[PDB]
Amino acid sequence: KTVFHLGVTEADLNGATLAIIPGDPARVQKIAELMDNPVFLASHREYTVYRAELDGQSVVVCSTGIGGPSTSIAVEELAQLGVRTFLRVGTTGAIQPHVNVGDMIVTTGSVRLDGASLHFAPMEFPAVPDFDVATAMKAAAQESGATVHMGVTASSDTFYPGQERYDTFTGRVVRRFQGSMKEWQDMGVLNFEMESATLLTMCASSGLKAGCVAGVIINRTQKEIPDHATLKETEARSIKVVVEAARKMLK
Amino acid sequence: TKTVFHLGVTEADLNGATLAIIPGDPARVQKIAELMDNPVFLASHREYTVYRAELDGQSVVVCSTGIGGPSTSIAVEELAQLGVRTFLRVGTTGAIQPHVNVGDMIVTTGSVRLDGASLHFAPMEFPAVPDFDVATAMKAAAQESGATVHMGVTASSDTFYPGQERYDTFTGRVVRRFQGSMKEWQDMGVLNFEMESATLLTMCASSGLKAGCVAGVIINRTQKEIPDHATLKETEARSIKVVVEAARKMLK
Amino acid sequence: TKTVFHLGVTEADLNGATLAIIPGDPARVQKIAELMDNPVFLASHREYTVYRAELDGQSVVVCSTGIGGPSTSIAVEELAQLGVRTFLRVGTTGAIQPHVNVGDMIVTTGSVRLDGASLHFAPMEFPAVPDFDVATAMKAAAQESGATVHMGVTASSDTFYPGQERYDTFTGRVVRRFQGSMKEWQDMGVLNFEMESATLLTMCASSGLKAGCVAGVIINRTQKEIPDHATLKETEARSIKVVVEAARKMLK
Amino acid sequence: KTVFHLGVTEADLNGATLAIIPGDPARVQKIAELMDNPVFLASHREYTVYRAELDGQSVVVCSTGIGGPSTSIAVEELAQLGVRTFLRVGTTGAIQPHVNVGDMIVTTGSVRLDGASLHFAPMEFPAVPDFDVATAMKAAAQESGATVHMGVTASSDTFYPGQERYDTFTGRVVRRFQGSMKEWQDMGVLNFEMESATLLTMCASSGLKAGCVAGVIINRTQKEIPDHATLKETEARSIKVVVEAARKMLK
Amino acid sequence: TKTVFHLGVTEADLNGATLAIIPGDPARVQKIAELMDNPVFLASHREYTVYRAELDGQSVVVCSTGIGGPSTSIAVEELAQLGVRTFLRVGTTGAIQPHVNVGDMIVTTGSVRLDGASLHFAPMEFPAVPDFDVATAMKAAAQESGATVHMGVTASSDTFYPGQERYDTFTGRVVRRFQGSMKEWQDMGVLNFEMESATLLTMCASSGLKAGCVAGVIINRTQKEIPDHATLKETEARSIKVVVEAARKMLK
Amino acid sequence: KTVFHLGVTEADLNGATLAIIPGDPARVQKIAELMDNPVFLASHREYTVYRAELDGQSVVVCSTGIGGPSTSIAVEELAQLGVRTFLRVGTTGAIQPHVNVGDMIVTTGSVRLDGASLHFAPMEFPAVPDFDVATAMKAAAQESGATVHMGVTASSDTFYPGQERYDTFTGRVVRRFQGSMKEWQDMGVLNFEMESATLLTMCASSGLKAGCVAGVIINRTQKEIPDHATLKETEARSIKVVVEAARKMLK
Ligand SMILES: Nc1ccnc(=O)[nH]1
Ligand SMILES: Nc1ccnc(=O)[nH]1
Ligand SMILES: Nc1ccnc(=O)[nH]1
Ligand SMILES: Nc1ccnc(=O)[nH]1
Ligand SMILES: Nc1ccnc(=O)[nH]1
Ligand SMILES: Nc1ccnc(=O)[nH]1
Ligand SMILES: [Cl-]
Ligand SMILES: [Cl-]
Ligand SMILES: [Mg+2]
Ligand SMILES: [Mg+2]
Ligand SMILES: [Mg+2]
Ligand SMILES: [Mg+2]
Ligand SMILES: [Mg+2]
Ligand SMILES: [Mg+2]
Ligand SMILES: [Mg+2]
Ligand code: NA
Ligand code: NA
Ligand code: NA
Repeated sequence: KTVFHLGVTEADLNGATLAIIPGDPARVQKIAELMDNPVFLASHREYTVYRAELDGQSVVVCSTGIGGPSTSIAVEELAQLGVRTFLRVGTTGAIQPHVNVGDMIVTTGSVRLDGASLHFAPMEFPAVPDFDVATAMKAAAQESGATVHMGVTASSDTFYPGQERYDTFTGRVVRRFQGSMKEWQDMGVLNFEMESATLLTMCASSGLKAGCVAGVIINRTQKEIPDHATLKETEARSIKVVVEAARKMLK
Repeated sequence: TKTVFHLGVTEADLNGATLAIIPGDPARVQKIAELMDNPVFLASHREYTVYRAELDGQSVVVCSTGIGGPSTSIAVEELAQLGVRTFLRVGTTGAIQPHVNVGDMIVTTGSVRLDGASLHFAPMEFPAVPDFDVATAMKAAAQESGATVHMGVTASSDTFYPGQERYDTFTGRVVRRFQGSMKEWQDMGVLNFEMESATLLTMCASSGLKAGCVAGVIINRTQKEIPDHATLKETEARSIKVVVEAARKMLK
Repeated sequence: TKTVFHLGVTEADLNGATLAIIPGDPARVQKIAELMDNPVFLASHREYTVYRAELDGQSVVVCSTGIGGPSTSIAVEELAQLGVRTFLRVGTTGAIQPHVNVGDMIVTTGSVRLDGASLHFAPMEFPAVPDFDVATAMKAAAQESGATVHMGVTASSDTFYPGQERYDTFTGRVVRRFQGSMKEWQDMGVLNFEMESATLLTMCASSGLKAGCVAGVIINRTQKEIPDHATLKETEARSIKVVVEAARKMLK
Repeated sequence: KTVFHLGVTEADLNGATLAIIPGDPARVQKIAELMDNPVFLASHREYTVYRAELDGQSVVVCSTGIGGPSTSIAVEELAQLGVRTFLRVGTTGAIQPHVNVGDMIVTTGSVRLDGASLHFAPMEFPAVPDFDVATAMKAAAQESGATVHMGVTASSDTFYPGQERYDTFTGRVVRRFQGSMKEWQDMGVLNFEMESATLLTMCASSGLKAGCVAGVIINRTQKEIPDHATLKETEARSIKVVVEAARKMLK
Repeated sequence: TKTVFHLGVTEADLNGATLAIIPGDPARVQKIAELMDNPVFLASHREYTVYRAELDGQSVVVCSTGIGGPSTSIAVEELAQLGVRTFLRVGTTGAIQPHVNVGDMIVTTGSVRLDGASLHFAPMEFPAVPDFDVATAMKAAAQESGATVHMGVTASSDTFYPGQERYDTFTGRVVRRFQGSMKEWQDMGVLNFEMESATLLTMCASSGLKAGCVAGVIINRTQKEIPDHATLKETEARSIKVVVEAARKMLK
Repeated sequence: KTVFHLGVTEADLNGATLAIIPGDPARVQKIAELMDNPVFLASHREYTVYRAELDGQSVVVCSTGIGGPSTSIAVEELAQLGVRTFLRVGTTGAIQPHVNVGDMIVTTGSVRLDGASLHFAPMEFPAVPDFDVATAMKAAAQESGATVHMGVTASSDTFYPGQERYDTFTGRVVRRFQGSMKEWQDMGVLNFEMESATLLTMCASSGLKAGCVAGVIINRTQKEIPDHATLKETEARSIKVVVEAARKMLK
């Protein structure tokens, strides 16, 4: 059995029912090498796929690319090949003053500022994680020594106007998004990223377990350019955490 | 010193309470209060019956909401004006999944916003989700009771009849929006219908208040067989014992 | 035959009534019923208190709705199942036009649908409008009482607080949708805010039921946000006199 | 001094504060001639304008054309010239089986299946007549001896798909409108026409008094295209009614 | 053999025409027809004046639409019933960009759907775009006339006044939706406002009909100068010369 | 200057003001090698960037990844670095029986079944190409000897439910998209892809020139699995066409 984009077969996954799904293809090997017997399976487009073993059980690691549309393809095709649980790891920009660079966030629900979520459920449906996955992610994050925040994430189909960035080619933000960062701040929203609304809505409406954990790389109330050593430490911690969360899900 | 407009209570009446248990039915308020220590009647106006009690030495409010988001929104707002920050919704519910049995408990992880009042706090994109600590406490209390507990999505409707795709009605009509909707939600894994959680969860999650919802299952629309009086009585009693234990877990 | 699910009454209990007066507050049910002949208590459950009475020799029902469209929709549906076809709503309201005074009466000619339950009966395009006969009877009854009467559009909100653009609240915030909305409605000639007419009028106008709404003004929102208590009793008393006389005109 | 489209001045109206607004420019003179001293004022595009006198008071008669957009121009420009009350007469298709050709409908509210109404008020706002105008129209219609219905009207920006007609070039109706006639019928809606949502919303949100009376020329439970044999008498009856309603509105 | 309900013409009346030129103003119909061979008046009913003529030996229809999408939609449908497949809209227009000068021509490449009738043919997601051959023919005809031609997006409004963000009106009010909208469109590069293209282009593009729009600019919302009478006369004449030449290119 | 995702500077582009933007990073080198002096600039995530020279002028080639979100980042960042004209090439699935595998499509407008377009303009705004770019693409495609179709494209945030595919993990399509392929077919829509609505809306509302040309790899009325030699030939012709369209756009 084959799929249209990922370039892997059911047999290639060696019975895996859990996937770790970072955004960046270059991070796939970095996650896989935290586990046993990592093996490269395929690379096509933004999709790099490895298998590995965790406590004797097969796990797949597959990049999503940026955004809900490319994420939706990876999740669907992995589900066709038997995957049922999806652990998203990535980076994020915090919007609350009390959330520091280097902290971790586990999303309890997403503001659906995307389009692909609507291809699975109407807007009324909540973009919420599986409770076991969120619970595992919180525990793994705390156990790493991180400062961890549970809360709502704004999930945008753009990096620029949908996150109310003005330092752009046009310097304009469409009416819908003018004032939106302050609005989300006042509503207690923690952070922005670009895939969770799609992932969580798709999975919660399709009988798949999903959750999202992220390391804070910037705070929008502070500066846009991360410090390199701090960012490296955050990224390394994030992938250690997601692997430990996977271990908890497989127990 | 103010007395809130609908609930008819003052901040002093609450004796420092920062947590409320919020059932729908005014007649259930005294029953819940009497599970705790030193229950005291505070007021009854309209659908709002208000008691205070003590739980491990700390003051707790019990306040009914009435049916629906609009009346719930008033109770939550007025209690928040008087210092309440945590809201635990309890009740009983039907279920729409064949695997969910009478006597099981549901703790809502998110709600389908089939209401109107949620939109008065946040646009539709915003998730109707509980506070994680409250949901965690509710799951623990429910599981410790010995019940089978389901974590998942609840469809929260502004109507009992067409928004829950009921056809046994005066007109027998369901508007286009809701035709086929029960099967749609079933296929999406939604556990149950109720009528307040979308408003409650959206209001609180967007206003700096902690909220969650737990419910005992008293009927299942997919199932033919009828539950006996004993099982229903036990389920109602367990639901309120569970919410009180969840309140205990929330106390600091 | 059947007992309806929430109201706890049967068709036989209504003694042939085809008209209901539907106040919000359960405590006001007896007060309306006693303005008519042979009032009898039928049932009380949750926010629903139900009496029967007789008006010019014809049976009438008085049934509270609770606050908001969701609880109203249940009462209207269940009364319609038992043969009620005409629904007269009485309540209180906040005026938003400077010339409308406390104690005046408003008869709604159409409602701004700032609710959710109306959408469970008809899409947003559908007008939340009263039955013309009911509105005509309410105008006449209100005028014949010596009241100052206004006919016009009502903004009907699922919340008391943000959807009526109140800021003296726990968060002190109003969601984008509702920021500037009071001024917008004022400029459009809207008379008043309340919380049930959009649901009631849309439900009934799309379901073969006759409905209308009359309300007593208890606050002018150009003046302040929270209603005064000193003028509320007199306003409430005249309102219920008016609705009973409107019912008499409908039974003729 | 002279409004942009209608080609008349305030002085031309001789103090009129009430207008009768039929759709067809050819019916303007007919309505004006039911009153005293009719005077032709202007004709441009779909806008033919007369004045006349009714019980000694100046009245305007001004055609609207078909649809909310052209209606909105006429109402605005008449309002700029001092008109405050607008009485709309036209033809309509009934959708209830009991409503017959030649009956008269007075709209109590309109289903807003237009676009121009949204240029005055958001969709939540009711497309409702002024109560005094509706009262006058009911009284005039009933006093005439006509069979009169009060109720909801579906007001469509199209004659064809928005009234769920299939005897058309494509023979198709967009998803929104598929099954719509039966839905409106089940909801008790009386009839279809094409201007009331715009007129009533515009006026109710702008401090103008408006209402609509219509003569039934077809029953849509019977067929799609109106029979010609009964057009003339229905139209004649309708305009006598609207003139009597105008008489009732004069102060 | 039928006579269409509004236009009052039969298929035989059109003498095989498969292309129509569709101005807004009935008085412009004869003026366009006389640029062609053997013009003949067919009918005038309401805002619909219909002529036939011959262009390079092929029959052409000229039919006015009236103002707005609703009346336009009737004319297009009824002509399509009688075999017309290509529709060329002409007129004159204002502009909202400083670089678009009086006497210039605009050929619409897409329309902002600020109408209602387009939604009766396709949901809002669908693009209001012309047939590429028609747009290409219109550009060429416009260039060949010596005019400066602009290709771009047109904002197509169901109103002349608030939907074009005009405040010089009876109320002086523009609903929230349209407040700030002219600057919004200007900053997005939109060239002009008119009142029929969104309906026409959406209807035709979703119905297997070829359509496009060309216009003369009669006002610029950004220039204080008042255009000279001769310039306006020249522009009107040029616009209809251009649309006839575009029809010639479509028939070749 | 520098950008957040693409890893290139303005200097790296050597004055280029036109970009060719395929979806698949592997296609970038292929396109660049059709031109003179191709130079690899960077590869990060789904973004591979080359420069080349066409008739002596610098051209950039930059992949977008799948979907509007990742496309929107590339377009913004290239615009920050001076690019003003964007020529999209890719593959597509036809939905019309008369549009054969191997044909080419030049989009005249897109059905906005995405989310990112709404981050630039409200839904009313048309997802429309620049007329010069569309003209150049039609000319290049026809001059190649291809069979070329001009028309409307449905641009979806998903490959699966938003293109009404049922051979999936759940086998379900959300109500919004049930019956949608037939609806688009009846409306004359030619094809499905996943980036044009975002690209065209973004550019048309931001002062950037854009257009889209695509080779038909599948017909949804036929089979899902393409024949390899046919697909190879279609892909090769598509990139030759887009380079010739670029030549036509140079000033
Ligand atoms: N600010 C941001 C940092 C990382 N990812 C985002 O989507 N946004
Ligand atoms: N079926 C239901 C039982 C209880 N509450 C509801 O809202 N629905
Ligand atoms: N201001 C108000 C008074 C009474 N009822 C309302 O809903 N609002
Ligand atoms: N059926 C109809 C007759 C007259 N006017 C309409 O809009 N519809
Ligand atoms: N400003 C305008 C001139 C002509 N037509 C319009 O619709 N708008
Ligand atoms: N069927 C398809 C082929 C290629 N791309 C798409 O989005 N769809
Ligand atoms: Cl007051
Ligand atoms: Cl008939
Ligand atoms: Mg700090
Ligand atoms: Mg800090
Ligand atoms: Mg704002
Ligand atoms: Mg009491
Ligand atoms: Mg919170
Ligand atoms: Mg405060
Ligand atoms: Mg073939
Ligand atoms: Na991507
Ligand atoms: Na209630
Ligand atoms: Na017209």
